[PDB]
Amino acid sequence: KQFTKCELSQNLYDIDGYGRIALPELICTMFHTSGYDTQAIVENDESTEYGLFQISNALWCKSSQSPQSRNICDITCDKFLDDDITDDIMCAKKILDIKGIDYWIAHKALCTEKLEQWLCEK
Ligand SMILES: [Ca+2]
Repeated sequence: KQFTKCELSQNLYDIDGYGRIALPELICTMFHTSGYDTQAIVENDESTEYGLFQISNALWCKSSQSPQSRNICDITCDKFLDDDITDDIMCAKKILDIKGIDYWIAHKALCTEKLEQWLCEK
C-alpha cells in the first residue's frame, strides 16, 4: 500500500515532537526513503531494507538473509511488508530512541529546509 502525504501525516500525528522531531521533517524523510510504499524492498550490499521505514535486517529485524542480526526490534522483517504500519512504527520509535533520525540519510540531505511542502490538513 502506497500512502498519500496527508494519509500518512494523519496516521503519524502523535509522532510530532517525538524525540524533539518535527512531523514535516519526518514526512519529508519517508518520501525520499520509500515514497510512502509499505512494500518497498531494497537490497544493499548483501542485506536488505524493508517497508515504508526501510528498516535494515543487518540490525533491526530478523531475516533468513542475515542470521547474525541483532534483531533489535525483535520481529521478523516480514512484518514490515503488510498493510499495518503499527509494528513498523514501534520499530521506528526504537530506532529514534537509540540511533536517532540520522538513521535515515534523507533527513540531513533534504529535510531541514522548506518542510512547508510537508504539511497537510484538508
Ligand atoms: Ca507492519
